[PDB]
Amino acid sequence: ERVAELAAEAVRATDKEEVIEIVKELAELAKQSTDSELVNFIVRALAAVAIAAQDKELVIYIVKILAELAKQSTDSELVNEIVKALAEVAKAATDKELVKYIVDILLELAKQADDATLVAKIAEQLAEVREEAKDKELQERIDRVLKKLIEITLRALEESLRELRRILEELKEMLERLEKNPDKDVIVKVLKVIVKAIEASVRNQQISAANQKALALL
Amino acid sequence: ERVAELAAEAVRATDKEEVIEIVKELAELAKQSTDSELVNFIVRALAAVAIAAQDKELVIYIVKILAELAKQSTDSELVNEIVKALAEVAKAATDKELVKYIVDILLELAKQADDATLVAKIAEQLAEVREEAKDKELQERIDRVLKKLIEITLRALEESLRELRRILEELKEMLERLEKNPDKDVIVKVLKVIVKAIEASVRNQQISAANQKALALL
Amino acid sequence: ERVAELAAEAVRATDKEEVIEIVKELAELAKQSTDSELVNFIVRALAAVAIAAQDKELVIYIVKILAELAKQSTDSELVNEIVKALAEVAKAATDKELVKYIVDILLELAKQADDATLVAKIAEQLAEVREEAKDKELQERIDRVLKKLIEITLRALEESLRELRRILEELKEMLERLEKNPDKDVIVKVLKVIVKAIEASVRNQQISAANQKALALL
Repeated sequence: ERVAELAAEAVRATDKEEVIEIVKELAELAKQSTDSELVNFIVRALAAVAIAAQDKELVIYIVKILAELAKQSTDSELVNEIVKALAEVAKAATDKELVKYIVDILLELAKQADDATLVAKIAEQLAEVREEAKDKELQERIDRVLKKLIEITLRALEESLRELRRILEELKEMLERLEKNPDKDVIVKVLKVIVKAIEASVRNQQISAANQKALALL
Repeated sequence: ERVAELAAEAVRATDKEEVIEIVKELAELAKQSTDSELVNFIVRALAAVAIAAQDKELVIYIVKILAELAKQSTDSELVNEIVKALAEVAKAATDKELVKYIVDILLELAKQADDATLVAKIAEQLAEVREEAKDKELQERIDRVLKKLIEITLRALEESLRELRRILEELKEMLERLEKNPDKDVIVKVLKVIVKAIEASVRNQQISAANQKALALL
Repeated sequence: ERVAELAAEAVRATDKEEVIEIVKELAELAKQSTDSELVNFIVRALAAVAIAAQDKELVIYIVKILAELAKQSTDSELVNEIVKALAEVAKAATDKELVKYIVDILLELAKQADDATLVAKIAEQLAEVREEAKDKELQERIDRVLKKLIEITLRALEESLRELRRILEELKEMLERLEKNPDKDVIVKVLKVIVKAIEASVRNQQISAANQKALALL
């Protein structure tokens, strides 16, 4: 495909202006494209271009593009692979300020993400960066961001409990209606609220587990 | 009101004997008073008296009074505001031994508190003290108390699980009764136990989340 | 009994060859024995023999035997007491390499154990060893194993959530069957799945709590 040929042109890497032209329309092709498999191949190729080559302006522009794809995307599987791409670029970086900018980008991605499971995966990639990072001050900056991500999952767990106590209260009031009249219609109504309580409880335990994972990564 | 006029007399702070007379009947007015809003204004005013002025005997007596109000109180919202008052007095303290006594008081408040959510809020105020405390040995004493509070929430989470497994067993035995006879009365009985299981599960997840918060504060 | 007389022969401890003969058939008596109370007395006596006496070959053989009993045993209460026996031998050890071998054995016991609650108890005994161990490098090895045990409970919590989301989906599809026909038979079928969802939720909260305990032990 044209995307496959455009990836072959990036292998040459003759000039920075050439690469900038490629990564431009590679981002435009990734935008407004439904196939996530295609976007994932574009994401891995763009990350390889940023991992290789030189110039921070090229790497920053690739990082900005990858972040933009994650902001627009509603697929957590694609945003995760983008986060993994940003983590791999930071691991193979010779400038502390470059990884500082990438980590702060991943921090902003987690603030926007509604899924607490995604904040846990961002915290895992940030923990993997810190393991191989060496050099303190940089690692201490990672731990500061990791503690910010744990604060995100904590607030998300608080909202999930409040939603769980509210549905629980509706369940106690719907059970209050059942005591007065033991009709069939009141039973299936309590059954619906019980299912809604189970679903809200499962969601709360998923966000609870994502918080515990972020705690272990610290 | 007389409480408002008594707070104005404390603004003068001419003599320690004057202040002791004020904080005495301010504590007596707070005791046997139903309005928590009034007690909260008394608590904030007493904390401002302890934050200002001098002499540890005055501050210790104010701390003892605030602790006594929290022991008697059954309102977690009021006990929390009292804990926040004890934390603010400790943050603006020039004697390490004074904050050591205040922290050990907050530790004793958490041991008495039945609510694991309150132990988490006490751990948050203790964590806020340690952040601005500086000077090691003091911070290491805070972390020792913080680990004691985590042990409190762990034991509370164990009791909640045992209560959850017991209700679960009643649910499995009540479901065992339903298989024999699928009557209406046996259905609404299982429905009652399911609601009791949901309620016990929600309580267990609240105490679980309070434990995770105490873990993050460490 | 012969086991009680064999324990009396170990009190003498005249020769290493004598003790090796005793601990041999003490292990053979413990194997293929249904009474756990008897095995527990054999386990405590063998641990006292390893805690006392000398020679690592004797202690290693006793440790191997205790580990073998835990691998075969399906009783978590017995495996726990065996883990406590391995922890007590390591606490009263004058060779760092001996406790390193015992800790790595306890690590292998936790990998085999299906119960996440048992991995939490192994982590508690490993935490107790580190508290009294002194000498860094050894403690850092304990923390590395403790972080491995937390990874075990995390993966166990992930499997429990996936099992919980699957049963939840069956619950949502069984509730989908109830909307079409509000028969009695479809109600008791949803009631069965609700009970299975409650049971799976309780199991997930037990493994969740075991993970939080391992986090606090770190």
